[PDB]
Amino acid sequence: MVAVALGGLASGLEIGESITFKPLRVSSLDQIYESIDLDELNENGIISIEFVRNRTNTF
Amino acid sequence: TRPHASISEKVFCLIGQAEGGEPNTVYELRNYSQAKRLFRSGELLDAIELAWGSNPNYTAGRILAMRIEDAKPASAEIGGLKITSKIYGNVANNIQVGLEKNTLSDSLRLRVIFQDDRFNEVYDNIGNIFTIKYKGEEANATFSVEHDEETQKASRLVLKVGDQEVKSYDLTGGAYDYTNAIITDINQLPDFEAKLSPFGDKNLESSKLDKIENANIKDKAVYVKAVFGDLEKQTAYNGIVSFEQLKTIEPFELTKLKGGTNGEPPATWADKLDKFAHEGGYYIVPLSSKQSVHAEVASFVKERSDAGEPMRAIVGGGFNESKEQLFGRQASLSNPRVSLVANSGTFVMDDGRKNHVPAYMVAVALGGLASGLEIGESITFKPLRVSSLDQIYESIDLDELNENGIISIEFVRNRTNTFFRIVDDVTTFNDKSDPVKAEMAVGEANDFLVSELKVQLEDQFIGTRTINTSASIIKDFIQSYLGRKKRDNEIQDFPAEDVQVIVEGNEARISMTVYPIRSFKKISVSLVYKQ
Amino acid sequence: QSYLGRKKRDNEIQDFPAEDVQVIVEGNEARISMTVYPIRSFKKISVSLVYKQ
Amino acid sequence: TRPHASISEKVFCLIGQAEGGEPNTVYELRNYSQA
Amino acid sequence: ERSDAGEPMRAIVGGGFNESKEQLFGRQASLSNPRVSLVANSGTFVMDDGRKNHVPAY
Repeated sequence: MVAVALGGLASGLEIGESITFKPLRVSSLDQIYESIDLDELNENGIISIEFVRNRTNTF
Repeated sequence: TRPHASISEKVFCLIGQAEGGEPNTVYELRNYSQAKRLFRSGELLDAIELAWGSNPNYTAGRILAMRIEDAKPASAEIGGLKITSKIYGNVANNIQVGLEKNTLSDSLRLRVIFQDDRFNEVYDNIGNIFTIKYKGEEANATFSVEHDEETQKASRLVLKVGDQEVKSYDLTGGAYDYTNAIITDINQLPDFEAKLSPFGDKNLESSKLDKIENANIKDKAVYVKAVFGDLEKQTAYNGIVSFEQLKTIEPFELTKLKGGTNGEPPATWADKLDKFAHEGGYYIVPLSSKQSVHAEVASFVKERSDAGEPMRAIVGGGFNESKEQLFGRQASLSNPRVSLVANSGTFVMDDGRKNHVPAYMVAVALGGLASGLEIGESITFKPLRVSSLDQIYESIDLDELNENGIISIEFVRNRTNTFFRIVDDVTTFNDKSDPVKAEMAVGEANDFLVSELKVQLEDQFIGTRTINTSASIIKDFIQSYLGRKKRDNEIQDFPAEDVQVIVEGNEARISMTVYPIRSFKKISVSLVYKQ
Repeated sequence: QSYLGRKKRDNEIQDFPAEDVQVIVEGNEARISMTVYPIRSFKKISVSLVYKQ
Repeated sequence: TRPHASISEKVFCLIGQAEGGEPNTVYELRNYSQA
Repeated sequence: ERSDAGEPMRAIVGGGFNESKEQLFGRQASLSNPRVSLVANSGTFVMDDGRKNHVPAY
């Protein structure tokens, strides 16, 4: 269903506009992965999601 | 009378031996009434109120706390019910629960007792959902309720005059999901009547009715009971205790719950301390004592910062630990993002009791103060509001501690007043040549500024619109950002002309200079008398 | 070349060689080869912040 | 996290006793971090 | 019927004299549709008649 959400986002983007760094609007992610883990996933061609807590906001 | 009247961005973390509430789960705190509701006793309850009572002016913001224990709830299996306490720990054993029968109403009665809270409640008229009565002139009339023997859910309610069924209410599912439809339809029959129980809108799901057969109606208003569903209705969202049905429910004597446990002291902290890895706290102080805690916390903080999450820890060694011990702890703790507090003392507290306070709890107080300061504002010379300090140290001793990177507290008796002020915010990192590492406030400002610059660069450029975003544009964006920060006085000054960007392919390598806010620390006066 | 010019005007492509399109036709068949430069995305930045004074 | 953010025409020659890098090969320099 | 016909209307009702909760619940169950408000209490009105009226919940 996260892949469903990603497909709903990508279909809404402009043609040729990337989902790269776009917001996902997921509530909480059962995430094991940190920076090196994200590198391992992405280098293998596996899309990964990163939680970012900004100074005053979360996305 | 339902409508009535009755009568800081730097989030801070605490972890240690709390003696109340479910452990292994992070709690977000805003007021100590919430703390007493959950953390009944132990060092965490003191630590929270100390953080919010840290300073006359400053205070900690929302606190993230976890009880680190292997506690479990007291529980009992008796009658047809399994009884579990909501409280976690040894205290849960004091809870006593018992079922009785109210003979006047042919219904169950429940009582729960917990003397520590002075909590004592009775629940009454349990069961007795609705009555059925009959008025036809035939000799007799009866009803029956039957279950599905596998799920024990009610499947039919049947009304029988004499030997034969007049009508049956199919409770497996449909128009009769709720009992009120059954009441209305029984009332629709000319020869039958039904009336809801006067004791509240019981209004139970009809699948939770109980097995009854051949109850004679003509001379009696006979109650359908449905005791377990009424128990759930009256107690599911209430009380200290919860119930689960294994069997038949029957009265049992008032019984203590058993098995309430706190668990052993934990041998390791990583698998529980790592739960803070996304809670968003900046400062953390462990209430526990052992050096293994300091090592694991330092490793955790270092991993988080290497993962891009800024964190810093404040620590303090025991009671009256001389300089020789403190130096060994410092040598075992010399990485940055850990601050060592030398002193221990006493806190006047709202408990009335004068607490005897270890240096760990002094470090708690210092973390509560620092989280309340402005971003980049130093704890240097700020009041601590400690009552009395078990202090060996004088001026040269303070120099020895501070030069070693060990935070020290000095008692100062002014001409007419007394206060305790902390001399400096030096971190445990020894080498003073780089104040980002040596000094905590500079590091905090660096972490926040860097994180903001990271985010703004992400939004502006790692949106990946084009490679044509040449180096000069990146230079302009940098200079505008530093200009804004100078306008905000978040930085003292930056070279306008000495920012350079080189871009090749998808990569831009950037170098910049910033002048940090230069603090002013020392004064010496040579007073001379003449004439 | 007119099609690629239109697409450059629409910014659907970054650029194409104007002079390096070739066509060979024989009978009913035309074999065509062309080059197009895709939109080059920009992905990484590294900052070396230095404090002084 | 591979895509991420982390934190004059008169060309001039120098030759002499440097104490680093492979010798006997010319290097073209642009910034002293490279040096 | 009026509201289904597009005309907004609401009624206010109140049961008798000193009707206990058991009676009122039965009246409520017989009157549970919206646009009807049930008043529980009855009392007395000082009035310009001079007579103290004994006042039903109606």
